[PDB]
Amino acid sequence: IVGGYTCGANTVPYQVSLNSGYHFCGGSLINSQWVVSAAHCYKSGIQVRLGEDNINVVEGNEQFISASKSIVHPSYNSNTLNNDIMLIKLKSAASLNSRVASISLPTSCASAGTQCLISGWGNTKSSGTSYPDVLKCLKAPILSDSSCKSAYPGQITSNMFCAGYLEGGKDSCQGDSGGPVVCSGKLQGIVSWGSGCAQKNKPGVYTKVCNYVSWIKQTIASN
Ligand SMILES: NCCc1c[nH]c2ccccc12
Ligand SMILES: [Ca+2]
Repeated sequence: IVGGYTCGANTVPYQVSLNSGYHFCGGSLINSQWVVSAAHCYKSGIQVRLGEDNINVVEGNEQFISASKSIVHPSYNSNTLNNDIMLIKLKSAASLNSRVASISLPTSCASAGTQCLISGWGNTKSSGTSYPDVLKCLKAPILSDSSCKSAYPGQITSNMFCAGYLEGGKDSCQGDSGGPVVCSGKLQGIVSWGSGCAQKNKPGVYTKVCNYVSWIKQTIASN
């Protein structure tokens, strides 16, 4: 997260870190045994880390649970990043509490102008490289479809939306991938892609979660 703020320990209780020897992506806990992330975060040997603030220090509220299975969306295209969504099932159910909690799926899509919270452990620099240990947060509005398409000609599908600031300076970044965009207590977005981070006229692009609620529910019900 570039140009954000320190969230505060366990204030984003649905935020997870995906670990394969190291943090490599964010995710969102949507029930006691399932996490939503980005399809471009797919790899084998994933351990889901819940209740994290400092990802380099065991602080006492963590739950580490290995993934039993990952399900990349059937229509995910890694070239265009269309349908950039993946489900991860935990080998055992997380113990839910005030610091490890699920986030609700949307019942409706959020409109341009809606204020949201974007979070993660990604790079905090737009040019350099610096990775924080504690969770970073950014409040950002959803941008109009037209401004999003104008920013990225030929690249925005109906399964994507832009959020952030056309002036630059505030954005998600590398390592935030797969993490949450939450608006009014609903998971509306997944950190997907962009051209660099926090660059003028290049806002972050996010997977449009409301398009996937049926697939998510249906998949969980049979897996
Ligand atoms: N807005 C951040 C989009 C993003 C995801 N992964 C990245 C890697 C490098 C640069 C940007 C990104
Ligand atoms: Ca920790």
